[PDB]
Amino acid sequence: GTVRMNAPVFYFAASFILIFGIIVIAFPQASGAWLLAAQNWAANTVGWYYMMVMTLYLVFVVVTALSGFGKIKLGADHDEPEFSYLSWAGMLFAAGISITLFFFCVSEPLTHLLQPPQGEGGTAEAARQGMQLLFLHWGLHGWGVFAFVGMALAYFAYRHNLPLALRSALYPLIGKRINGPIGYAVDGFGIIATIFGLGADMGFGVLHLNSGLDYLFGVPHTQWIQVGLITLMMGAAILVAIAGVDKGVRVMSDINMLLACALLLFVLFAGPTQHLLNTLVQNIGDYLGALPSKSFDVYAYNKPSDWLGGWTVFYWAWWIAWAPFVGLFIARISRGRTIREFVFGVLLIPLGFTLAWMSIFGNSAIDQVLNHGMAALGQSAIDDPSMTLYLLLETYPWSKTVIAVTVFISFVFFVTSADSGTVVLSTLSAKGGNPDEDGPKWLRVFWGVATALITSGLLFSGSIDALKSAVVLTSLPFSLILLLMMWGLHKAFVMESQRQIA
Amino acid sequence: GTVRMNAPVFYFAASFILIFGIIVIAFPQASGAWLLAAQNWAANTVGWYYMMVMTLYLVFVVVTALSGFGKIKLGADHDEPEFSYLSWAGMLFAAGISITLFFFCVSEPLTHLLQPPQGEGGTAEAARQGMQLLFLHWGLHGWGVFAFVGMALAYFAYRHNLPLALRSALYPLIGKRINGPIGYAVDGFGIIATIFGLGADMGFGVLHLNSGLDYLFGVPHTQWIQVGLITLMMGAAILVAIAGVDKGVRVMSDINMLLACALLLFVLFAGPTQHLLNTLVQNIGDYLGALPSKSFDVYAYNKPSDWLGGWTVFYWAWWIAWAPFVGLFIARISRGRTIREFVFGVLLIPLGFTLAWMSIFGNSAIDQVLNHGMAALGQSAIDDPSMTLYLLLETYPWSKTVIAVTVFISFVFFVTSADSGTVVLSTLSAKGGNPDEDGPKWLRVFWGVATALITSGLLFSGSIDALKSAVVLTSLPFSLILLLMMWGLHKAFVMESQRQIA
Amino acid sequence: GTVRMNAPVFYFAASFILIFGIIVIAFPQASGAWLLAAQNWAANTVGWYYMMVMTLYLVFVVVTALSGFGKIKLGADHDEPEFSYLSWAGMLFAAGISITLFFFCVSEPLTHLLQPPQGEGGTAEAARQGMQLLFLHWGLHGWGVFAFVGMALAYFAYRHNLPLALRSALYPLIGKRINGPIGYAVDGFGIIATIFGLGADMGFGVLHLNSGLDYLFGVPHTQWIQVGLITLMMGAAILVAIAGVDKGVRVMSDINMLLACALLLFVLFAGPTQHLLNTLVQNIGDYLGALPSKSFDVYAYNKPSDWLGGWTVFYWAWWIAWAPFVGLFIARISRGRTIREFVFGVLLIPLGFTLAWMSIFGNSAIDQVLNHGMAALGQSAIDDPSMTLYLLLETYPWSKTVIAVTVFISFVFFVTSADSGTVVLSTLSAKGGNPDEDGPKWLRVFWGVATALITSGLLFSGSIDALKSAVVLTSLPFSLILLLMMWGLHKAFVMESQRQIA
Ligand SMILES: C[N+](C)(C)CCO
Ligand SMILES: C[N+](C)(C)CCO
Ligand SMILES: C[N+](C)(C)CCO
Repeated sequence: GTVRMNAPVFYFAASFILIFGIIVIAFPQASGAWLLAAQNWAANTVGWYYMMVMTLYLVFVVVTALSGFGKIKLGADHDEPEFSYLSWAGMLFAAGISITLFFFCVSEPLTHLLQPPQGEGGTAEAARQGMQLLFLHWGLHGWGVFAFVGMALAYFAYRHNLPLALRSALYPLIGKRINGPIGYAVDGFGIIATIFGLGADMGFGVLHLNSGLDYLFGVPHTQWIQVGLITLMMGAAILVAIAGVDKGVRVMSDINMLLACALLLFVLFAGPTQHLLNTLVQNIGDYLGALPSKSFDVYAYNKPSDWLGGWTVFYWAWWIAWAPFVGLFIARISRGRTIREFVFGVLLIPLGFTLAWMSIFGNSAIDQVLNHGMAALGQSAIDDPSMTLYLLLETYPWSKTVIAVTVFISFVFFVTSADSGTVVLSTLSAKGGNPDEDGPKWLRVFWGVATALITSGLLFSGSIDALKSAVVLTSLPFSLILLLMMWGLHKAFVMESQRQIA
Repeated sequence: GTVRMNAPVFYFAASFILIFGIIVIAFPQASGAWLLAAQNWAANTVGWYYMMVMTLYLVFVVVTALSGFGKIKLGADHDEPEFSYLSWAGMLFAAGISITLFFFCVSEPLTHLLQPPQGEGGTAEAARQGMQLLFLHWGLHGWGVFAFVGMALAYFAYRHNLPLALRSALYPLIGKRINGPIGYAVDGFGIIATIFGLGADMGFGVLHLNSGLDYLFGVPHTQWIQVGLITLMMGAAILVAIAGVDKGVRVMSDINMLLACALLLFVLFAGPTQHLLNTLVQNIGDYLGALPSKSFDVYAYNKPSDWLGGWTVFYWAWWIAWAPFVGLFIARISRGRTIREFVFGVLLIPLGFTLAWMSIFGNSAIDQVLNHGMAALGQSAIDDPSMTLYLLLETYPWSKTVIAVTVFISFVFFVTSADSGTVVLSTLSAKGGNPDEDGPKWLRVFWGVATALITSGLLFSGSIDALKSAVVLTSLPFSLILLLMMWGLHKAFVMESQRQIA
Repeated sequence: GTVRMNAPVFYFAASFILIFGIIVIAFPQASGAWLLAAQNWAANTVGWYYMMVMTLYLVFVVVTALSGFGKIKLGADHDEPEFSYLSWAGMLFAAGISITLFFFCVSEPLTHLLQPPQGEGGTAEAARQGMQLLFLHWGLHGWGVFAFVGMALAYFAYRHNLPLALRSALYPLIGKRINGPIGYAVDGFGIIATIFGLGADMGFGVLHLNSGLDYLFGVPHTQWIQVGLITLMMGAAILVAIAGVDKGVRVMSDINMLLACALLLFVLFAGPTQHLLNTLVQNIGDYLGALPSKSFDVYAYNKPSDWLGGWTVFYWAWWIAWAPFVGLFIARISRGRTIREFVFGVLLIPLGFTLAWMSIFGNSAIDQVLNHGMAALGQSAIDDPSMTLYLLLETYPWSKTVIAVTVFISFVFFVTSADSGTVVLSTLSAKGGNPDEDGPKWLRVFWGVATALITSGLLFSGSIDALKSAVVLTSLPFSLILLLMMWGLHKAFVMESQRQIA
């Protein structure tokens, strides 16, 4: 009949989050020690497992699209797409990228130059290796799991007339038991990872936004200021989701996506243009040359440390935690397309903007720390990673206008990403109605207030190292579910191949 | 009618072996000098040729299986396989691996660390490079020639109704002349290589077995002890081949293959587990990253030496010499399968166990020579490579029980490999009867006593450097025959492509 | 009706060349400074663009031949080839290779050893890196653009019944407007690049030929001697083109192509044969291992210099400038073949001879500068690159006969390449008649005298650095036309794919 709540999933997913969020708020000092102890345990005990499973998804989705299965339509064999490609291409940006592109664009390459994982720092191979780790952390591996989840969700819904849910890919394995205890756990385990990923993103955004106001006006860094920042950021995203406007939203996304390109072009043409163009091509070459061996590097013959638990394993856990939300969002606007076209669009359209942004913005700061002798900019990336971007931007013409534009652009990016997150969260916990509409409207408020509570709890207990620990701990049970879904999809493809010739 | 002897092949193959084996036994001092002189000549004169031809086989078999020819059945287009995959897979282990997996697992990586082919020894890149040479010597190159010979033998026998012989792949080139002087030389040249490969394997096994008894009881290393060891090892394998039991044999193989995994798991869980898991993933990454360039490395710009004639060219000659026996064994249990399924089973099922064994066992010893300061273990790999495994195993709990189990497991491995070798040897020199049965039973005894004689002659004249020289010298005329067979197979595939469209 | 002149193309292409050629002859001192200033500007401003576009052509032609489009015939689906493969294979040599193979074979690897682009010179990694740059500069990248132009020209002429011209590949974009102002500029811009490439080749040939006569007889290096050398070289190639003989020409080509192999075998067997064979395999391995990363190397993190504008960007501009002449020559003898067969013949038949020549001749000189202490041979590659080959050849048996043979072979190579250039140049500026015949005979004389004038002007103003600058400056507007042609070909392939299933 009508849409409603799926109680076995809601209660399971909501009793974990609300119990975790109170222990961290009532005991901030005991929680920051245990989360710091678990982060060093994970890097040494389950570090190889993440590196092993992140490559399987990419190899699977590439081999599938290059083979003869890339001819299968994502609907019936005679229906057509519903969007202009232009409107398809632009809807991937709004959901994929967020405010954390401003937090890591300058301070992360300056950290790998002064403290490399192997070698001696401050030289010319440290820079070449740091701009390569930066391409690895934002490249094909991350966009390859989004495409996997999206393809698996669209295939079982538009060809087999099954619900749009994570458990439908287990149908070739257990049949009608996707409506029992086994299928409800798969759906409850996929909400916890999403909540923790969104919380980490929102916490990094609060930290980035608190420094711009300090630079411009003089607002202090206080615990009661961050509460108001969280309130503003989340109340501006709940009221856009419960208001039922999509024209103004998708029209405002595109405006922000043009201002982003204007800012990128200003930064490119107001600096060393030829140096930046040369380093762009150099970085592309280095990444493609070292890809097949950097996928398994764990620095096993060096002296033991905990570098891996804060940089690469964190990134693999973070992309896995964001996969359920972006996959179900891209599956809804891809009916009528073939597998090859879908995969090669998702892998290459949002990646070219991200890698260009990262290259230009990181090389602009490396060039000024190495060649112009600006050491207070590189020392800031270690003690205060939230102020490095403004220290770089204050060396440009009309510096107090570019910063005021950057603050606004960054706020709008976060709003247009959180607004789409709450809708998908309310859909993953509903049941019934038409298989093209979203869940009830009282669940968006609930799943927004829950994320606000989690973020508030995790920042006031350990800052940046607590978010990275919670994500790595909570993304573990969903990787095995992804492997099971891969098995089910492979088992469906063989019945496809037999049925086309028999 | 009935099976019988193929006299033109038997006399040609038996007059070379019996004449070679008496000269070495009657003149042990003059034979050890000439075999040592030939080993340094070969490494410099025909070293590039082996590296050039070993890559052709692998590229051929991979491109064939990835193309549209991978759809062709290895029988008629409507018959089905005869085995359970489980029993097909387990039968590849029994024939492929032997007792020499215990002789090289610990002492070879410890040799590449203290005496690298390029660089300075005892450091942390010497270990990373040695564990990469070890993966190259036991990886895809060796299992890629087995698959080539097996596919070529099954194709011409189950689709064109030709004999199961090495000369049938020359039919598209010379027609009915495979039953004349040209086809008999091709079959006689393939028995000599097999005999010398088996002799080298048996000699390394005698050396490995003589040290365990010294460690346990106190048996000396004497020339009259090795004669009794050879007698026991070969008399235990002739009586299993002339007795006509396959249930008890294939059932005892599987028992030994479970004890091997139990021993591997004990060694993994009784040591530094996390270090070993990390180094496993690191080794996989390093091998896959350096594969396309290490295929042609001959160290040509360095100072001249003879490193290549004892390590890499020896391994290429040894795999080529073992190809005729394993190919005809795997061709008999693969009727009804497609080319792609056969190739991707043979390349990946027996390789994962071998590479895991090598990685775990080599890293366990590198970790204890570098980090725990055990120099008498690394000095033993240079002066006495037969005692290094026991020196490593004596640092574990209950050390005198694990060694007594290892000795037994190693003896059973050799027996289940030699038993299958003699049957195929008696088949390669027979003619007539049904094309699913084996040759007469008086030829198994003959080809076993011949191998015993060759091994006895080669050990008492130069020990380990004489076996490596004889193999490299006697595997030269069979590589050209393999190239001719590749030409014939390519010429048959084009007549396949037309007939499917005309 | 009959063939005639295409005046809008002729006047456009002939007013640029004749105006450029007089300014350089009337002002030799002011022209050598501006051409030297432009060479350093280009290396820094448009260096990344050439590296970016040269890889697109290769990736396009490889992916096209490996896909299902490699089955399309280059004519009608039922006609057969017209040549014997033997006469097809041999006609690619005569047009592809020229006299500049003798100018760079010895002096270029000796320059990269003593002045590497990165590192320290005179050691054993400088040699390994120089023999790798030499393989990059004469390998797959250059032969991959020839195949692209040839395939694009044959496809639109033998399947769609369009003229054999460069503008026919713009038909899917603008239709009947290929016979107006847009199509005439595309054809006029393709003659200027060809003229400048031919001029550079002829200038290097004059320099190489002037030193052999100095060595043999004692002819000085004078400005009035080079005028006579140019007169002889070009008058011997106009009289072969206006005489109408192809049997004697294609028959004399094959004779020269046998003398070349005889000379290569003499040089291989009169020196260190085993060292040379080992280094050949080593070079193949190094090139294939470093190919996917050396395609984007611009040395961006090193100290700024102008190395790129004289070595790699010059080579990319030179191959692009030679593409229009060789593409239209190979398109005329390839009717009836499939795309895959054409591409894999062009990529692999002329490349194996070139890479073997380069390897043997460069390693013969590296081995004698490093190991035998011959420093006057390596100092000559810096101050006088035209005399290095004779200094190397004078250390062989019967040295005054090999040099007299080399001079003749080099002269005949240039003649058989220029003779075919003038015919294609007269065809690119004609219109009418049968689409299998060549243009009028008064245009061959014109386009030969024009090249002579350009060469005379560019050598008397800056020698070797002026040719390299003119080529890099004049090959810029044709790369964009090549991109447009790629777009048109892709747009035609999709109408192929739809029409085979509908
Ligand atoms: C926030 N992540 C980096 C995980 C994904 C961005 O789209
Ligand atoms: C003994 N070889 C290494 C040659 C083959 C093992 O299957
Ligand atoms: C002269 N180039 C090197 C440009 C081409 C030779 O065929």
